[PDB]
Amino acid sequence: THRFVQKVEEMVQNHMTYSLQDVGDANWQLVVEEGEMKVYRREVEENGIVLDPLKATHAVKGVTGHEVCNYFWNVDVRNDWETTIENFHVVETLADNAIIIYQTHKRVWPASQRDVLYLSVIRKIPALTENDPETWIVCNFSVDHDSAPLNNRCVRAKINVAMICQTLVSEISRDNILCKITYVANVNPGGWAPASVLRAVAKREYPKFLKRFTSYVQEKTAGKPILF
Ligand SMILES: CC(C)(C)c1cc(-c2ccc(S(=O)(=O)CCO)cc2)cc([C@@H]2C[C@@H]2c2ccccn2)c1
Repeated sequence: THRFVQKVEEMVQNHMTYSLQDVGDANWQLVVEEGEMKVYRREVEENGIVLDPLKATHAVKGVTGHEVCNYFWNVDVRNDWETTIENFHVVETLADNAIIIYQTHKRVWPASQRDVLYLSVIRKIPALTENDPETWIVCNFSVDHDSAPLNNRCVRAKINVAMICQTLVSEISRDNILCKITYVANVNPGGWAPASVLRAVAKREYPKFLKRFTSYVQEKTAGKPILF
């Protein structure tokens, strides 16, 4: 019971209430569709800066949500799949399922480099009823911290990202399992950046990040006991 338990609970529950809802919803603009993966955005600017909420859904054969979330959360494999960061440092271990991370992102010309400081928590949400599936969720959201590094080259972004996973099973085989992912990211670039750049990056890099990440999960897990 670290100092962030109540805030974690609130971020997680807002995701379970809002992020999981189907989008039908003309609010969401469907931007990219490649097979199982659908990527939506809303066009939002605050103080002239692009904030466009991003939401993707995906269906990945042969993995569970527990697996997907472990791989997304576990800093030990962070460097194998991650293509967006130059460095990260674990600032603080809060619990066996919660840490605070500092990371610097690769520069995207011509915007300044960004850094981010966030709490990352992995959580299992038991089936609400015996009909409903259980859910595994990772939430990454920005927090303040006294041991925040000094990085004069970087503008501080703020993020609220969730990777939310439900598992369908049709002796259980990988052939028989399907992980349904909803992934959401609300990123505040934290100072001026060209609108066109942020939008092209999002539109090109989110589908790649997600197909790449999930392909890595399928690969790391294939022919290994199923961790439900
Ligand atoms: C533009 C866009 C795609 C919405 C964006 C997305 C991310 C982002 C953040 C976190 C995650 S994660 O899923 O929590 C995995 C651990 O990192 C994935 C992606 C970061 C930026 C950084 C703000 C900085 C930035 C600023 C200017 C140009 C390029 N990049 C911009």
